[PDB]
Amino acid sequence: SMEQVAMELRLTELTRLLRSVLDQLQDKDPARIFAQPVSLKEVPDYLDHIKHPMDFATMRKRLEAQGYKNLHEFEEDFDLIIDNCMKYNARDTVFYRAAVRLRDQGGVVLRQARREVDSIG
Repeated sequence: SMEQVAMELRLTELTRLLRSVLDQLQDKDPARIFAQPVSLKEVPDYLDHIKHPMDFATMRKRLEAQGYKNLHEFEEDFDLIIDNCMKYNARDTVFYRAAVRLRDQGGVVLRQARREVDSIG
């Protein structure tokens, strides 16, 4: 139908906007701490601690498959990155501190993304 096409074009444009958001968030992780999944070879008990692991490569795969239907879903995944890290790692670690900086710097990006998503529809 023409409606399904129109819906598909909306999703494609949302995907375009979320790709730009993702790139901007990932720039706030210059140490690449959050770039890839926590390795289960290196942290064999990780899944005993963290039930829903997340990282930027995993988000990117979902994004390029047009797997985010709205900004809320995308934000959920970004928040898992931060929140997983802040539980697994202690406050006095470079990992925890990286997550805090990512959260703080990403807030600004996500604030305007919400306005853009609502604005453009």
